[PDB]
Amino acid sequence: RIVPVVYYLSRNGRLDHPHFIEVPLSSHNGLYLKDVINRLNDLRGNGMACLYSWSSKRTYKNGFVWYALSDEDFIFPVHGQEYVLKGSQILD
Repeated sequence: RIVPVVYYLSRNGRLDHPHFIEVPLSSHNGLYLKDVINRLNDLRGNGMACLYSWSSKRTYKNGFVWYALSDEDFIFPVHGQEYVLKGSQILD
């Protein structure tokens, strides 16, 4: 199965529209960050996703919070099986 993922890249402060990709699932009850990163590696090259620290949008108080993810972490959806991530440019 494949799931829809929207991601926002943030450099100075997200000077750009989000991207939409379809991500192949490794397990049928859940998406892991590694699944997203594998798909980006295929589309954008191995050198892209490692430039960013990844978060997923999650409900918090009266809005949302960007919840920091590791490669091995499970990603929870927001709203209706909707997956929204943010890659924040690593500054080193």
